[PDB]
Amino acid sequence: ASLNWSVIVPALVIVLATVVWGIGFKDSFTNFASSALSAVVDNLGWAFILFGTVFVFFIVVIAASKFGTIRLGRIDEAPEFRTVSWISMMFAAGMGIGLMFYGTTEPLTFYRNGVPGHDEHNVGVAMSTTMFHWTLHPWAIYAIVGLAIAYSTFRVGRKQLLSSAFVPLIGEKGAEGWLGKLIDILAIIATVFGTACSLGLGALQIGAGLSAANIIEDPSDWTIVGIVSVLTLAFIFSAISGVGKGIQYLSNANMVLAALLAIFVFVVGPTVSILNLLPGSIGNYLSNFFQMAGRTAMSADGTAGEWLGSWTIFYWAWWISWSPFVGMFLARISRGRSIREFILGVLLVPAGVSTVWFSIFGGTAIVFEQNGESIWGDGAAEEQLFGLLHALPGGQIMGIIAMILLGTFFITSADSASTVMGTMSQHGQLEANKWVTAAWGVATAAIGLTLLLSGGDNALSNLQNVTIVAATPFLFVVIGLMFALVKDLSNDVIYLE
Amino acid sequence: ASLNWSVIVPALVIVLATVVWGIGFKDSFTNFASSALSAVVDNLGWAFILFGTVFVFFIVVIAASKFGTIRLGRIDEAPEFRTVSWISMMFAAGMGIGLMFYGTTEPLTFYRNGVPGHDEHNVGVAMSTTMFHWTLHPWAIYAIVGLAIAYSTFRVGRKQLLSSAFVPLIGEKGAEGWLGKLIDILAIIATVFGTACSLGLGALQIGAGLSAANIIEDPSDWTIVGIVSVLTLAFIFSAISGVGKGIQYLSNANMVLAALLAIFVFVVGPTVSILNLLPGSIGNYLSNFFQMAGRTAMSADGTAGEWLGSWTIFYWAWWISWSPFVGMFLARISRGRSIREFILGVLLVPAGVSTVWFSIFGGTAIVFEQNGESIWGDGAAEEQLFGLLHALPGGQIMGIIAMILLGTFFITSADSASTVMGTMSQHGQLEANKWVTAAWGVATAAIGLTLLLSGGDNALSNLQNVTIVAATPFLFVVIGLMFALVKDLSNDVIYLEYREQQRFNA
Amino acid sequence: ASLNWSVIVPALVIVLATVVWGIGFKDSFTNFASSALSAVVDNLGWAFILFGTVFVFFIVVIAASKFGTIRLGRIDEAPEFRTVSWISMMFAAGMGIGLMFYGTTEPLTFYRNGVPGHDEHNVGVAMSTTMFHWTLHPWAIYAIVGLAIAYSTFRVGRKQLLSSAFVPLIGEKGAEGWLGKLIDILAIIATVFGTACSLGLGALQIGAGLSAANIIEDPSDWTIVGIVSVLTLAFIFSAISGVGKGIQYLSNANMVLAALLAIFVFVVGPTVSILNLLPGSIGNYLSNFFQMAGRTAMSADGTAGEWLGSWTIFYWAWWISWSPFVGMFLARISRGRSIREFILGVLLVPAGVSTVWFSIFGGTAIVFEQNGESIWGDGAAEEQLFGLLHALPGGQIMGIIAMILLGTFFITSADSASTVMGTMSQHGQLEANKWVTAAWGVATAAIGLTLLLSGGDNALSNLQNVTIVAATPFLFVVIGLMFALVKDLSNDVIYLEYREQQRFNARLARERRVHNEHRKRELAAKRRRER
Ligand SMILES: CCCCCCCCCCCCCCCCCC(=O)O[C@@H](COC(=O)CCCCCCCCCCCCCCC)COP(=O)(O)OC[C@H](O)CO
Ligand SMILES: CCCCCCCCCCCCCCCCCC(=O)O[C@@H](COC(=O)CCCCCCCCCCCCCCC)COP(=O)(O)OC[C@H](O)CO
Ligand SMILES: CCCCCCCCCCCCCCCCCC(=O)O[C@@H](COC(=O)CCCCCCCCCCCCCCC)COP(=O)(O)OC[C@H](O)CO
Ligand SMILES: CCCCCCCCCCCCCCCCCC(=O)O[C@@H](COC(=O)CCCCCCCCCCCCCCC)COP(=O)(O)OC[C@H](O)CO
Ligand SMILES: CCCCCCCCCCCCCCCCCC(=O)O[C@@H](COC(=O)CCCCCCCCCCCCCCC)COP(=O)(O)OC[C@H](O)CO
Ligand SMILES: CCCCCCCCCCCCCCCCCC(=O)O[C@@H](COC(=O)CCCCCCCCCCCCCCC)COP(=O)(O)OC[C@H](O)CO
Ligand SMILES: CCCCCCCCCCCCCCCCCC(=O)O[C@@H](COC(=O)CCCCCCCCCCCCCCC)COP(=O)(O)OC[C@H](O)CO
Ligand SMILES: CCCCCCCCCCCCCCCCCC(=O)O[C@@H](COC(=O)CCCCCCCCCCCCCCC)COP(=O)(O)OC[C@H](O)CO
Ligand SMILES: OC[C@H]1O[C@H](O[C@H]2[C@H](O)[C@@H](O)[C@H](OCCCCCC3CCCCC3)O[C@@H]2CO)[C@H](O)[C@@H](O)[C@@H]1O
Ligand SMILES: [Cl-]
Ligand SMILES: [Cl-]
Ligand SMILES: [Cl-]
Ligand SMILES: [Cl-]
Ligand SMILES: [Cl-]
Repeated sequence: ASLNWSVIVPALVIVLATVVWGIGFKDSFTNFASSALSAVVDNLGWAFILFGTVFVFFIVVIAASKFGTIRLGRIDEAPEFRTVSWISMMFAAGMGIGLMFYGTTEPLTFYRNGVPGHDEHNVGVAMSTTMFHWTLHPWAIYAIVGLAIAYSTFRVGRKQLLSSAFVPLIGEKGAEGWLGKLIDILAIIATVFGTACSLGLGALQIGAGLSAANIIEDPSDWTIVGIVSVLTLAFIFSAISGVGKGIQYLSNANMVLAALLAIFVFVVGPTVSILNLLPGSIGNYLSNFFQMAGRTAMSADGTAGEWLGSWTIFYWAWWISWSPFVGMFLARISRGRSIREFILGVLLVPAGVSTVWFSIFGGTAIVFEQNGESIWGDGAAEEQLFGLLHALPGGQIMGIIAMILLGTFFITSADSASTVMGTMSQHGQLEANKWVTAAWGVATAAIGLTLLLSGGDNALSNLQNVTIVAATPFLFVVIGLMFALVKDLSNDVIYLE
Repeated sequence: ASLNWSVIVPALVIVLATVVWGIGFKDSFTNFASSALSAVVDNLGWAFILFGTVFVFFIVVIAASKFGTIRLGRIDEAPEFRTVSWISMMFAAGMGIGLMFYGTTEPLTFYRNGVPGHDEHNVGVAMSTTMFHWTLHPWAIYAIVGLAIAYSTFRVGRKQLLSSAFVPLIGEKGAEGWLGKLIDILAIIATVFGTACSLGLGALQIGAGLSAANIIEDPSDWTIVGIVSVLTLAFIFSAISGVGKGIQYLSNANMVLAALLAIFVFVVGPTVSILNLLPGSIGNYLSNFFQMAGRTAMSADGTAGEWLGSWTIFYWAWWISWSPFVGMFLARISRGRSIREFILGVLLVPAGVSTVWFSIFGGTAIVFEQNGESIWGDGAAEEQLFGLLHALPGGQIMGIIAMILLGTFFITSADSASTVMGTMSQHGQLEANKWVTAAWGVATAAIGLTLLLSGGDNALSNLQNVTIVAATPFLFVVIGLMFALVKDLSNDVIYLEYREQQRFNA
Repeated sequence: ASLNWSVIVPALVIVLATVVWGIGFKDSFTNFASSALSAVVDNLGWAFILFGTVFVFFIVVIAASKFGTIRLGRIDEAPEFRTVSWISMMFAAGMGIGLMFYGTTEPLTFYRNGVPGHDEHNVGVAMSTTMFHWTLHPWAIYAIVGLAIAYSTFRVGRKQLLSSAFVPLIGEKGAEGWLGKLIDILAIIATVFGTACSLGLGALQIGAGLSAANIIEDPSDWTIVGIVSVLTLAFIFSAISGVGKGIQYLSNANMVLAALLAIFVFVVGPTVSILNLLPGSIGNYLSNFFQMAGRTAMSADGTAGEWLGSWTIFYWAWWISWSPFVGMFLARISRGRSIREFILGVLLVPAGVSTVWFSIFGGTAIVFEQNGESIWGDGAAEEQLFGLLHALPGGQIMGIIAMILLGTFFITSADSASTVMGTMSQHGQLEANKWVTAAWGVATAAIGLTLLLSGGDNALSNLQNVTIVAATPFLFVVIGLMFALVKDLSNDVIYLEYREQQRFNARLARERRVHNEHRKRELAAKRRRER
């Protein structure tokens, strides 16, 4: 068994130490997450924001340049999968818990309260601000990490390790040293917290649906611990892959379920209004793109700092911490692809899905607010989806299917994250071990479950703050990854000819 | 000649079926017009607004691509005219009744009343919202229908028919079958209504111009029909005596008269303020482009849908319905041009016209408002050009001139458009029959009049509601054209030659 | 090479006359200046605004076009300076008295007062409206003139003269003719007034700065004169010892001082507020670029006119008149560069320095407003920097290196500008006469002085109105350059050969295709009904 302990030890130490400090000393850890938060959002907020937009310029430039004609693998190697399966796999890429949690909440919030530098009840700014958090910006980050890997791996022939994409800068000798193995630590850690966050929101939201439907009175810690345990244990099993039910038949299910949800709302809901929001969202997104990118704590006369720390800066941090996972995943399905094909696919396909989704769920929630039938309730994110569903014919049933799609996501995403996390802790092995995979998943579900307990009534608040913290170091890794990718792409063979 | 009665008849039925319904049962017609207008604007407005902007994106990307080097004709062919003569013909294409009618009215209305999403009395928004309706958007559609007809006619030797452009998707068999014919019929229907709308506006506007010159008490019904009838007959004269002699000669009048109005107002009006609106309009239009693109019934907190229906969605439908004609015209003058050079020319050249024309008329109207000398009057579009004219030295004369210009425009527009309808009904014959041509000119002017009459006090509202309803089926044609055109260009030999030299070397 | 007296005299007369009109009849000069301002802003205001943005597009299109592969010199000639030294000389270039004077004041002013079409206290608009006046728009102008001069001199091998750039429209006999000289004359007149503006600005600021350090409280003309005199003398004793030597070591102090000034206020002031304004500036700039570009006197319901002639248009005018100098400076340092390289550097680099400079100072000056610690004093630009500095731990010491800088900048600017004028009055001669250099230098300082004196209590308003009236003619020269520049690059050997190989290849391609097509028609004819 090839297990790089120099990276697995410090990684697992940070994880478990965070669990002790969380489950044991509630007040202590919940206070730490709130002051480190302010520390980062006030002193490094300008970096998350400035470079987040640089990632977008950089990535489409790389595509416009000659490096785009280059392929990922041997010279003039054909794509592994046929286009239609590459594209369809970038859908399950787009879909997920985040869109289940914020689909209704985010657009609804921005419409009601308004957004820094605009007044309340502005549909366009609501839709555009949402698109902004879920389209080009996150996937630019996913393309950077994904490319750096896919190139360092298929083309140049290195190990599928984040530290191997840093060779052009740190030398073949760095990746093997401590720095390369530090990169792999922060990679796994970021993935843990970035994934845990997802698991938290997932459980936090299902427990709410258990109350919406009256299967439960009101959720308690013993309920969230109940959900997380069933889903975690459901993961431990499926992690040790069987035959009949596989990780890629859950994606299929995820799809049909997600599709059933979306279609349902779309049809029974206000249809042409959702249709209006398609051009509506896109027009306004492009219209406000640079304004939104210019927003800082200095915006709206020194006022926007807090709104930022609860939305934009949270998402960026989250997107960063989640990059190793999504990046590696995007590499593993894009071998044989050209660098220009790869980027255009990453930036446009997932954006299609998120657009349609927020137009449906965000759209309906806003169409309710305009007709004096607010689904807002007591203003608790977790509840809002079920609020929207129960407001429509047959909405009773669809609320339960919603609970399942969430549980299957919990497990579907638990596998993917764990696998990659293992690959990164085994010197870059392709098919990781089912006993480290399952091990990482457990600690990932543990971390997540913790941030909900420590938080308590500020669980969502606590879930976010901690993410922004664990993602800060890795932010610079992704930044340097631009240079290491530029040096590599320059030292290529075709490009020299 | 070779008449395609299978096409002509179903197209001639609906038209006459409309004149009888409208001139026979005013109320039953106006009740259907206003009813359907609502179903289309409410259920399909998203479509006009989403694809209206997809068109602009599409046609620009096409030009940016390898397909751009291809030529509208045989390999390495070259243009028949100098590019200067090409530009001049596109300049003169940018003019017409629509500019006359809406040149003063539009940017004024937006300034007085304000625009959904904005405060009233906003100059930049008034102009940018106008540009939006009269530049890139309409010509992106003309370009799309032009490039399809040209590439089909000059690059592949198919008939100069719209259905021929759908060969890559429908096949040779299909383009001779029903689907192919349906496409040709919707083309002719869209052309007659989209043109009748032009003739209608013109008739209304000239009738209103008779009153401002005090040559009549009131634009009454037995006067509008008298205007249409006289101009219609003058079209017959110009039609039998060779359509060629008329169009080219009247265009001369058109450009001479038009140039006079424009320079008169430019020199006698607030010259400097008009000049400021040049970079003014361009800067704002670029600034607010995507903002305007994204506007729908959901915009402005869910309140903007009605404005949309009276403006944006109106124009889109109108540009769409007119596309077969102005596209066939764009093809017939653009052979041997490169696809890329063609796309840029069609977008930019007309834009400059509208841009200048609106800065002169709209800009002057706005300056009047600002200085407590509003020209708005009773708030009726047709009266407002004459409003602005009579507010100037010598304007009483120029008001007569603008009447003649509207008359010529009426005739050159019916000439041009009727020719294309000939071609579309004679299996793609370039020179139509002077009888099949004149036949269309009458049916068209008759529909123009049937729209005005059936309306009553709201002729304009009726003239816009029917146009939107009519143009609705053909919006989907133009959408599929995109898919058709890309399939063709992908099969083209020269471009297949470059992805052939890029798969070998690389 | 001989002095071109036919070009020298007419310029020196226009200048000397102005100095007379101003210092002789303060009340006849001020009037004409103020009446001509109106005439220009009202009638040509649209042209500055339209073409100011046209310049930006034009130069971006050139760089993107095939023209951008052409090298400014012999075919595949290597650059005189290395890539890293050239860039640095563009950093140092972008820093001037303009940055010192307006650095604090401009965004502060926009934040407090707002700009047409917006309300006060808009941080984004404050920063964006500033980027507009100090980034792409002026350096496009510079890039254009620099290119026309670099390509004309280094590639075609002509005289280093603006009249040369018009050879492809006017001819070698046109450039030697009256119009050609007229161009050079206007290029001189434009430069002296443009530099004079920068020199006046310097005096007003270094003057207010003596009264802020409480070193002088005799606020009068005998003091402003006392500054333009000492510094002018300093100019005459630097262009006499060797202008080529001073410009170097004198400039290297100009940067460390600028760097101490910058780093100081960045470290002591609201550091993470400033960092915040970096992406806040760039983003808001991109966001409002066209909205700003569309701002005319019909904007804000026919109201923006007044604000326009004090900010946007005065800057456009200022950048135009200063272009013969800046562009020539750029040409001379850019030899061996590709047109694209050059354009991409002239644009992107000075933008970096302006963006950071305005974030540090202007940003600091806005954070104070938000905290009720408002600087502004009596609302005077000339004082605001020193004001800002004083409210900082060290504002007294650093509020004096600012004094030095302004003087040092005064000298460096006068030296650089005077050289270009010499070359421009000596048939494109690189190293120009010593007494003819100091001559223009003195005369240029005389105008700046005059502008301030004829001005009175409103010295700026006068200093600006003139800079605008003296730039007007040269706006048409810069427009003409677009046409000249295109004619020239179109007849460049390397481009002609390229467009020639495109034809041959298409022709060659067509032969291969059309024949193969002929063969298939035969091969099909045999297989079918036949075989
Ligand atoms: C509204 C929605 C968003 C749309 C955003 C898209 C708009 C941007 C489009 C920009 C297209 C530019 C043209 C693309 C082709 C460029 C080809 C190119 O220059 O490649 C260079 C490579 O360029 C880069 O990778 C660096 C640039 C990356 C992007 C930086 C963006 C910074 C963003 C800051 C804000 C934006 C403004 C500044 C843009 C520069 C070549 O480098 P080299 O070979 O000289 O390097 C040798 C190496 O040093 C050897 O070791
Ligand atoms: C909604 C519209 C849908 C349209 C669907 C159209 C379907 C057909 C699209 C094309 C299919 C065939 C693709 C291959 C042929 C065309 C493309 C091609 O091969 O030509 C190249 C040439 O294309 C171009 O020159 C376009 C350059 C502009 C790209 C700018 C990047 C995007 C930034 C957007 C804003 C930028 C604005 C900057 C200035 C304001 C494109 O590659 P490249 O530009 O990445 O490479 C450059 C060089 O040739 C090879 O390295
Ligand atoms: C008015 C609206 C503005 C936004 C929308 C603009 C309209 C859309 C235009 C999109 C299509 C543009 C297509 C341009 C293709 C030009 C290609 C060409 O012919 O010249 C060369 C390509 O030209 C270039 O290299 C890029 C031009 C220089 C960089 C771009 C201009 C400077 C921009 C600086 C920023 C200033 C503007 C910022 C905001 C726009 C050929 O490419 P290459 O094979 O030499 O490229 C190799 C590459 O350099 C290395 O891989
Ligand atoms: C200040 C904002 C930025 C400026 C605006 C964007 C500027 C984009 C400039 C794009 C490059 C223009 C090059 C000019 C031609 C010089 C000679 C030349 O090099 O020819 C090339 C120039 O050819 C082009 O790239 C044509 C690009 C067409 C872009 C169309 C933009 C139209 C926008 C219209 C907007 C109208 C708005 C209305 C109000 C103004 C041919 O090569 P290619 O690039 O076609 O090759 C690519 C590929 O290998 C084969 O396709
Ligand atoms: C009508 C435009 C209104 C918008 C605002 C414009 C304000 C200025 C108007 C200037 C003319 C606008 C464009 C009018 C159509 C094109 C006119 C043109 O450019 O010349 C045409 C000739 O135009 C005319 O004879 C009638 C209109 C004349 C207006 C332009 C020429 C004016 C000549 C005197 C100008 C006086 C001032 C300058 C004197 C040097 C065509 O010449 P051609 O032989 O190349 O054309 C071949 C084509 O197939 C013919 O159909
Ligand atoms: C073809 C359609 C439009 C397309 C674009 C065409 C553009 C063609 C080029 C036009 C360039 C004109 C640039 C100068 C402005 C012209 C208008 C003008 O000068 O002011 C007008 C208006 O004049 C005024 O109201 C007063 C202006 C006073 C200007 C005084 C300037 C001289 C001041 C003396 C000192 C100058 C010192 C200069 C030192 C360099 C005078 O026009 P008008 O007399 O023909 O008509 C008057 C009005 O429209 C109707 O009665
Ligand atoms: C705007 C209102 C008044 C109208 C004024 C006139 C301007 C509008 C009309 C514009 C029509 C032409 C637009 C450009 C079309 C070029 C498209 C093209 O053909 O691609 C070529 C790209 O290359 C070029 O043709 C470039 C043009 C050659 C000269 C280059 C000049 C560049 C100058 C750029 C300055 C732009 C400044 C504007 C900025 C706002 C390569 O194909 P080709 O057919 O030219 O092949 C070459 C030859 O024909 C045989 O093969
Ligand atoms: C949103 C951006 C849109 C950009 C515009 C499209 C970009 C270009 C896309 C690439 C090429 C498009 C044209 C070809 C697409 C399909 C591939 C192809 O080559 O077409 C053939 C293969 O096409 C296909 O396999 C399926 C494509 C369907 C055919 C095209 C449909 C056009 C859609 C029009 C929508 C109008 C809606 C009307 C509703 C009443 C068609 O021949 P067929 O005999 O096989 O017929 C197709 C099928 O059997 C019919 O059932
Ligand atoms: O060569 C003729 C060929 O025609 C067939 O195509 C049919 C098939 O039904 C079908 O493949 C084809 O439609 C495919 C694309 C449909 C686009 C129709 C557009 C019409 C205009 C409005 C936009 C849409 O329509 C044709 C007519 O019904 C099939 O391609 C073959 O069976 C046959 O060989
Ligand atoms: Cl390759
Ligand atoms: Cl061809
Ligand atoms: Cl405005
Ligand atoms: Cl809105
Ligand atoms: Cl702001």
